[PDB]
Amino acid sequence: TKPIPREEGPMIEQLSKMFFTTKHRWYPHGRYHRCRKNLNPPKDR
RNA sequence: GAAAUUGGGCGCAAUAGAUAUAGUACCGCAAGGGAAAGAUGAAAAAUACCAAGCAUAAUAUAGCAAGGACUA
Ligand SMILES: [Mg+2]
Ligand SMILES: [Mg+2]
Ligand SMILES: [Mg+2]
Repeated sequence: TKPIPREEGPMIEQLSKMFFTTKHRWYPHGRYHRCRKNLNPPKDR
């Protein structure tokens, strides 16, 4: 063990590069898709 | 295909029922063809919720548009 040590375009590129994903999931989506979403989904465990 | 002979409504109710509110409007030189549509209430001397289409609310990679799903 080691001891404990003590704008839309550029913002979407910055998030892509930060979280190692592509750009597409940072663009929004329309109302038809925002309102189909279940905001009170079933929980378990 | 003979003859003798024998002896009111388990209706329609405005695309229905009349073409019919009218043989008018309209069309045709003419004969002739030929429509559509209305809905308050006792009194007008009392002025809701439902088709398609839209709007509230445009859109986000991929595709008979869904289905299996899924925390989404
Ligand atoms: Mg008639
Ligand atoms: Mg509708
Ligand atoms: Mg696919």
